Amino acid sequence: YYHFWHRGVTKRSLSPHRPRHSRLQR
Repeated sequence: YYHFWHRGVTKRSLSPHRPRHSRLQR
């Protein structure tokens, strides 16, 4: 998969977001 470059990496791009659900998203 190539989309993992931006998608699978979105984890670090989203980190700095609503820490509310971030616990279930991480």
